[PDB]
Amino acid sequence: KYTSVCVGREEDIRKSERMTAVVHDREVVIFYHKGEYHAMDIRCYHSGGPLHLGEIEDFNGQSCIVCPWHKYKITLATGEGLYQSINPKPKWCSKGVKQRIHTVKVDNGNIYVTLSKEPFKCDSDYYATGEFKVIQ
Ligand code: FES
Repeated sequence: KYTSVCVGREEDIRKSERMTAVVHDREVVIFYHKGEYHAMDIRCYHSGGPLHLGEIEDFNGQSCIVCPWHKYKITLATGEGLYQSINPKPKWCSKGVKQRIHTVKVDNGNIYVTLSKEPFKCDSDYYATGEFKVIQ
């Protein structure tokens, strides 16, 4: 189950700058930002919050989705949890890929999503499949 699902129209996403889709039983959010498309698992790796309801902002020169529940910052391009480490000048830090990023292509003004296999495991996978509870 790893080839293109057409998730909709280029025109339909440019307006709102985000849309959700179900791709081979995996629910994803697609963001269109600064002329680029980014797809990831819809439920936040931290506790399962609705990333499609978060705000997009730049931190350390990287575009991030901010989960609306506990304001975790996830890079659009790599699914990295980002934070500043402060010693009571703040420095930006990562814990690697937390949020599974899928592949997006446009062709003929259609948005196509392909589920990713890389990396082998993401913290968001727990909230992406089967039996779970979500915590706010
Ligand atoms: S569930 Fe997203 S930051 Fe806690």
